[PDB]
Amino acid sequence: QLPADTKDAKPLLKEMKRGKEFHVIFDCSHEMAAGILKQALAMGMMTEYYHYIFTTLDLFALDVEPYRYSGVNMTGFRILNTENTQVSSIIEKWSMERLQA
Amino acid sequence: QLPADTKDAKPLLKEMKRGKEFHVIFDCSHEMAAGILKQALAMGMMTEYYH
Repeated sequence: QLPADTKDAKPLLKEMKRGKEFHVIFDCSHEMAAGILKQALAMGMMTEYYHYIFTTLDLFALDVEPYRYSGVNMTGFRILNTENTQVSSIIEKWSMERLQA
Repeated sequence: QLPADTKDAKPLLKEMKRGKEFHVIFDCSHEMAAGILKQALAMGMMTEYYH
């Protein structure tokens, strides 16, 4: 279980690494995925060995860049149908009004 | 040999990782050491393996 605070992530990952858990499933609002991935990097774990999975259905949202050359696999799940033209159009339109926040 | 700019580092480190060169000596004014180490990190080239 992830402890209460996000930045307490350290021991848990540390135990996982010591125990040599070479697969992981997550389940949490991607907002938690950000914290857990930053730890998973700074703890020197993003190596093509480990191979995460996410059930949080918004994996696409995360900034995949600073991890992408490392070589881990982050199979996820997305439903918002980016494939269709009109869907993407409406995404963009809503985006042009989304950024007022 | 490191190329002209530092951020150019990526191909070289790619070769080091591919051939599995598990040790290194560097040499640079540390200002180069910083960028080369950052690349060393984001390349998945910074673990308890290497030294």
